[PDB]
Amino acid sequence: RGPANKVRFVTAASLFDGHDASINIMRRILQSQGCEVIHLGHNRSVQEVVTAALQEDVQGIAISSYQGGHVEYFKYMIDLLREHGGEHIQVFGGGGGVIVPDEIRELQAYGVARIYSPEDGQRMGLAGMITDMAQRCDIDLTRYAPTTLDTVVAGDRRALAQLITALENGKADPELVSALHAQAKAAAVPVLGITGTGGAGKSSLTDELIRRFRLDQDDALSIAVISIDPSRRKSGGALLGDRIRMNAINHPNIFMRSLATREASEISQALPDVIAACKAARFDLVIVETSGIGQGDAAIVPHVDLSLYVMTPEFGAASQLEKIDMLDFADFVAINKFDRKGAQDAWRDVAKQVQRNREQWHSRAEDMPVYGTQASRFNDDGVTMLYQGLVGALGARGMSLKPGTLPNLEGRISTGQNVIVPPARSRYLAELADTVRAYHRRVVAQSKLARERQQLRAAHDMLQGAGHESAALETLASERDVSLGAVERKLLAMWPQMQQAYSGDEYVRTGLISTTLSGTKIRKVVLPRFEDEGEILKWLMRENVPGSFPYTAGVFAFKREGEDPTRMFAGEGDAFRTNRRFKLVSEGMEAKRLSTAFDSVTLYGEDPHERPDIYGKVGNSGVSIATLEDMKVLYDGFDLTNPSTSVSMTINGPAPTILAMFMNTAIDQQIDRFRADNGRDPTADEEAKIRAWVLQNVRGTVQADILKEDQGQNTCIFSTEFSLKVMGDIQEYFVHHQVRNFYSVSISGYHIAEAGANPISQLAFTLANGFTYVEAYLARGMHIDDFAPNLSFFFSNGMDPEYSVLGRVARRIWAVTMRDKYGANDRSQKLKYHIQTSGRSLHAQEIDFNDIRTTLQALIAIYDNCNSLHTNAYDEAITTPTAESVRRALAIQLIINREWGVAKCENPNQGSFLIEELTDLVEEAVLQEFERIAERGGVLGAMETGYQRGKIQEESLYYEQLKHDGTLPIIGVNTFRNPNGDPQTLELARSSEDEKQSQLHRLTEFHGAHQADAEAMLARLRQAVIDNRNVFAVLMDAVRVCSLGQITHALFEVGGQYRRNM
Amino acid sequence: RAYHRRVVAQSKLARERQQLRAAHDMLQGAGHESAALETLASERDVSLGAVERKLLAMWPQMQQAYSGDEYVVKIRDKEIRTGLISTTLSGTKIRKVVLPRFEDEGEILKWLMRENVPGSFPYTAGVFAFKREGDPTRMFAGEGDAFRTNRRFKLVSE
Amino acid sequence: ISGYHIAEAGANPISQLAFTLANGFTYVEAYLARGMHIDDFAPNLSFFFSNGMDPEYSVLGRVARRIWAVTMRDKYGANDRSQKLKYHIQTSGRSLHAQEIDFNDIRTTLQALIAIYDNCNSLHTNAYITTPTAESVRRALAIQLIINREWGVAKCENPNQGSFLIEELTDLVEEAVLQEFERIAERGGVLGAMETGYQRGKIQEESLYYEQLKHDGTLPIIGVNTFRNPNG
Ligand code: B12
Ligand SMILES: CC(C)C(=O)SCCNC(=O)CCNC(=O)[C@H](O)C(C)(C)COP(=O)(O)OP(=O)(O)OC[C@H]1O[C@@H](n2cnc3c(N)ncnc32)[C@H](O)[C@@H]1OP(=O)(O)O
Ligand SMILES: Nc1nc2c(ncn2[C@@H]2O[C@H](COP(=O)(O)OP(=O)(O)O)[C@@H](O)[C@H]2O)c(=O)[nH]1
Ligand SMILES: C[C@H]1O[C@@H](n2cnc3c(N)ncnc32)[C@H](O)[C@@H]1O
Ligand SMILES: [Mg+2]
Ligand SMILES: [Mg+2]
Repeated sequence: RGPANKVRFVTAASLFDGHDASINIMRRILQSQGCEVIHLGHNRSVQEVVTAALQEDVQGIAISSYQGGHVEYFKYMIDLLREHGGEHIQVFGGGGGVIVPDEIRELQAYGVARIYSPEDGQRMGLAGMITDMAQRCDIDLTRYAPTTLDTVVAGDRRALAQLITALENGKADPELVSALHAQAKAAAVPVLGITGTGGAGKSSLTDELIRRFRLDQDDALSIAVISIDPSRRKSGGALLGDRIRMNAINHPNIFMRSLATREASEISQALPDVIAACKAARFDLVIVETSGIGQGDAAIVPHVDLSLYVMTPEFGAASQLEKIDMLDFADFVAINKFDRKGAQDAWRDVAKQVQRNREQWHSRAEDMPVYGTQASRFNDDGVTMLYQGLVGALGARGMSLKPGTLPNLEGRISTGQNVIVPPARSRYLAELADTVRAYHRRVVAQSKLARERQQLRAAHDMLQGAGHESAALETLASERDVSLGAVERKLLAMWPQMQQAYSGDEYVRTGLISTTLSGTKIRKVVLPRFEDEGEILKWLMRENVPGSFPYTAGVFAFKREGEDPTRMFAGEGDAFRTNRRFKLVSEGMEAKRLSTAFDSVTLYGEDPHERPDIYGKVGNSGVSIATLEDMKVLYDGFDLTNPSTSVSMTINGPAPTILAMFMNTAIDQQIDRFRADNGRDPTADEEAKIRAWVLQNVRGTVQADILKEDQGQNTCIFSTEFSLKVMGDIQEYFVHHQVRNFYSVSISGYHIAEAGANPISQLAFTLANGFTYVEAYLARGMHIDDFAPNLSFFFSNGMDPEYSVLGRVARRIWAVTMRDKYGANDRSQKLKYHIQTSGRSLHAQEIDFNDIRTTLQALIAIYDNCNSLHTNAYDEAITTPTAESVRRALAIQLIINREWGVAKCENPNQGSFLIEELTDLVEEAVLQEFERIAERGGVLGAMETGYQRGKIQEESLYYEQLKHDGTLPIIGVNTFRNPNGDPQTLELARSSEDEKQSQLHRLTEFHGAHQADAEAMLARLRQAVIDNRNVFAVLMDAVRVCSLGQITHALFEVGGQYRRNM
Repeated sequence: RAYHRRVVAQSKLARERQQLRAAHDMLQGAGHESAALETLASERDVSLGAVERKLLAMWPQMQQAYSGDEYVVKIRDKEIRTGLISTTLSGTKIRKVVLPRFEDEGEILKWLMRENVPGSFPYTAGVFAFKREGDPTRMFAGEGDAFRTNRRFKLVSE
Repeated sequence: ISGYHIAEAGANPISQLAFTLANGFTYVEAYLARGMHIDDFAPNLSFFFSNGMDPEYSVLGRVARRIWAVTMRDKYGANDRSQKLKYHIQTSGRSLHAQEIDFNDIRTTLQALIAIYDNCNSLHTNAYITTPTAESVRRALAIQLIINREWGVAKCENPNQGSFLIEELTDLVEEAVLQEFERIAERGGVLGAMETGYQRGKIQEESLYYEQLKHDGTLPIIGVNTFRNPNG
């Protein structure tokens, strides 16, 4: 048995917070214990969460806040709840080590029920927390329900929400119920039913339709939304996952309640009561979404005034439509996901079927209420067409509405002709798998030939040394000279010459020898001493020396002389403070390698504001950058156009906007440098030469990997498709201006890993995402050798064995595929990547132990010849690195690179039986995962089903189940605890109050400066999206007169918002 | 230095021996039957030492041992089974002792003589077959008179 | 037979390993010349080495094992138990410094790692100056626990084997040790060399050379001669 009452929760992550890994495994335990969970997903303001909890009438709220600003956040929520009749709703929180003990006691004293620390998780266990959390919220909310309809009819939306909880639980008085239906009948409001197959897009299409209603009627309509999702009878509760897709329901005139079927039927047993309740609440329209219905299911029809059947082009044979009961009753049919293959033919089958069912032979098949929609697409003309149709039908059915402001267009089918990856190339990942496996098959065969060839000629020389000469052997040998390929033959031929190269003290110049205190010569690159030419060729093909195909041991011959791979992530407070931290890290280093971390506000493209939702997060967890002037200040004193200076900005959603700021900054620096070296402004021609030169030589990297946002980090603000569109615009801009030093995208999986994915999943997903971009650009008309060298990677290094060979595997898979499959050049076959030590592998308990783990992870990174390395501080679980903390992190790299003896060799991994076996295993495991994604429609197709997110969250749970368990030993956490129990007072990296006020004053000053050109520039930006030009090209001008928030919100009106994917 | 000189010489012999018999099998597969090769091969069977010959002979049997999930070896009248596999969170089988995948019997013998598996001469990779599981941290104590040092001994070792 | 002090005094890994094996073989010859049997005292012989940052330390243990096993078998004709050299490795104390004491846990980790990789029989870990506090000894004890229990590569018991670097280093260090044997032999054996103070002299020579390059800025020591504390 589950809880005593019908226990409901609202779960979400705090505002501008992408950390869902924590909250996701909580709503899973909640659901399994028998709770209905209305999951809102990541990035939710207080105003959002409270509104939801109030409309759903829940007993509890669970929020995860890892960005900081949690004190202000929860206080706001507690205040807002009490103010709007939700004092009895309990609030639970968690942020791991971010929420220090003092802040927990403060928040719990303020009103928060419980906030769970990592130490609480260890003591109570995963299920223990949720049990405690659920047992608290096990209360009957029907006592708060109104006894008369006076409140509800008046317009009280909170009373309505509570009346529904009474009606649903059947604790409403019979005389009240009949009185409700009596007024519901006289109410005469239209009830739109939206049903269809599972995952067809019912929720997404509903949200879009509501958006249409708002834009068309200037938000004058009062709409009630009743979404029903199927309930697992085993647990008792359900995962009501419809509200998470709704982005247009955030408005006082919109009300939404999530119902569980509670019958493992497609409608709640009290649905007619709930509908009637909304009708009596004087709503202009009631919309009802059902759960996944079968072919012969149509229970929504008798409860609504209009019914809409939603389907996808994938329905099998055309004869299947004769079995679908809903096609016989539906007033409107929407074929959503019209981007899928065979959408047009699907429409012609459905159209003809509806024509047959209505016996309208005297009508055209194209005139039937069958619409081809694409809800995923922003401002889809298809959806608008369906909307126009619904309006005409709702109008005749007594519903006053003003003459619309929307494009009253004609047609039944969407005209969205955009494609990221053509259906012809759908199985691209599978082909890549074949390519790699095919390469290895050749290595085996060519080795056997090279081996046999040597064995023969060896025996021939031994026979002649004894007397008996047999030319019969030579015939078989010469036979295998031709059997060997041209490339393979030259490999073995250059082998003795190759050995003589790496033998001496120099490489004709580069030194090969570093001598120890003992007087031992440590060769930078150690060559094998095989006699078998089979082993030589096998080695040369599978793992050649660093700087030779397939670049397994590194893409470069020898490691950089002065520029170490070190690149420390940094960001705190305003641009002024971070500019200090940059100078701290890069102090005493000729090569300035910066890595910038932005605050949660900037990461979501928002300007700093006074509201406690946002204000408390400004300057925390990263530098607050809102204007070009902030960006300039951030890198002041750093010559961005200097060859030995590279800047790595970690930004995803607003990445194009931030990149435009950086580019403008690098340009303006050289304009200032010229104005100083000449004492005059450069002419229009001089400036044009300077501006163009900057773009070509500017060295750095912008993350921007949107594919990983949907899957891992959740920093996607615009719609996925729009983000990918603009990301391409950036790469096109780079090509035109010959930006050959900047990396347009750091294809990452670190985030995917930190979410919980094991090294195999991380590596596979990341390479898959990378290959997706390749296919995307290839289908977009760019030469493979034009964008491939601009592709950067990012990985995580944890404690798992596979991490030791993660980099070398990624290099080989890339090199082989780029050569054989895509036929690209050498620069393209070379995969360069950044490795950051695993942050989740570090804990809040016994923080001194983390330096041990971060050392081991940093070691295998350097051993495997990484291109760039970040080291995590010991206080990783609690705060952004302190001045003392970042030095310990920076010392780990310095000690390994300078002091550590084995490190004096640049290929110590090579030869190792374990490394070579692990390399082969991990590689094949990755290839198999490629095939799993390929049979799900590619990366995009898998994302459509939430395959990656599902697999990540599953592995996250599996790990976490073991961490608390004890099966997976974690020193200082689940074993070898402290007899004292010390996790004292540690220094924390929060932002100064003055710094917050500074950013606000700087912003309003910047705004006042370009107040004239502001609206005009933003208008140009939206026209760039409408006319479908290059967005980034406009951003290069936009960031000069517009703030980060202004640009983001302008793009929202034309590029839409990200639809969360659970 | 004398030992290593032998490793070089015995490897060359083991290598040549394989190369000959390999060529002999390839000639017979084409039709030509030249036993002149076999004479040079059998000549190197004697050239190889007794110990070296047995090393290569036990190599395929050695591989089958470290291949499975367990290590069966019967001492006295009973037996002592030991696990070879530790599985990662990803589901990867990490073998306790990883054997080389050489085809050249020259490299096999060279490896077996210079660096045999842990628990085999010359014990380069360790004197024991597999590491002990589980505590081995000694309890050091020594201060003041014999009474104080004793108490600490008794206290730590409680 | 210990070599902890010999290295700690300043001797590089080659000198340490060579002198220690030489001392060990001296005991063997000493006991043999009392008319004793080799299989009676050889299994009782224990060894004790230092693991520093130098490259040679990565293969110090495996070299000692092979040199012992080969000589005990071929030269002295002893049994299997005698050919097996068991040793304790303690992380270098000299390699840890008073400046920036938090850095020492990094060095002690790396040294503990190659010890375990090379399949040592017993390992001591050094704490991060002051008295051996119960907190400081826990950080030292955690280094071993983390590597043995959490670290992934450690799940394999011969990760060194196969490595081109390891096998080349093993051969080099071995021969370097053998050459040092010959230097001691032409000085009258270990006892004869001690008579001239050869070992002491050579240890002292290397201790000075190290201490020189350290001050010279030539041998980088993080937190000591480079990347020094900007506050203290
Ligand atoms: C994984 C992780 C990420 C992943 C997130 C993946 C995902 N999809 O969630 C990635 C790599 C994407 C990431 C990114 C960022 N992160 Co981060 N991340 C972490 C990390 C390593 C662990 C957090 C985690 O998920 N832990 C797993 C959970 C399950 O365990 P736990 O935290 O110990 O929680 C326990 C209890 O507290 C309890 N509990 C916790 N929450 C809840 C909730 C409920 C309802 C209940 C009942 C219980 C409960 O359950 C657990 C039981 O053991 C932490 C550091 C750390 N190790 O603590 C940094 C950390 C949280 N991140 C940090 C930052 C700054 C960021 C970035 C903003 C960096 C940047 N500037 O770009 C980005 C962007 C985030 C975004 N997109 O908005 C900082 C926070 C600094 C601060 N707030 O002062 C941290 C502390 C790292 C650091 N030291 O700098 N992050
Ligand atoms: C919120 C959290 C979770 C995060 O997401 S934190 C994210 C942190 N991310 C990062 O720090 C990403 C960092 N990565 C990068 O900057 C890039 O991916 C990068 C490729 C590693 C950049 O490395 P760089 O030091 O700039 O080296 P490169 O760009 O390759 O070198 C420039 C040129 O120098 C030359 N070069 C560089 N290195 C060498 C070597 N070793 N040999 C020879 N020549 C060399 C060469 O000519 C290079 O250009 P090509 O002719 O095109 O080959
Ligand atoms: N390819 C494509 N995917 C869509 C479209 N509309 C919605 N989706 C996706 O389909 C998934 C499920 O959507 P959802 O609204 O929850 O469907 P529901 O469960 O039936 O209500 C999500 O990943 C949506 O992004 C579309 O027009 N095309
Ligand atoms: C998400 C991961 O990024 C790193 N990280 C996050 N924020 C910062 C910051 N301000 N400074 C340095 N590193 C940071 C940590 O290692 C964390 O685990
Ligand atoms: Mg839905
Ligand atoms: Mg639904």
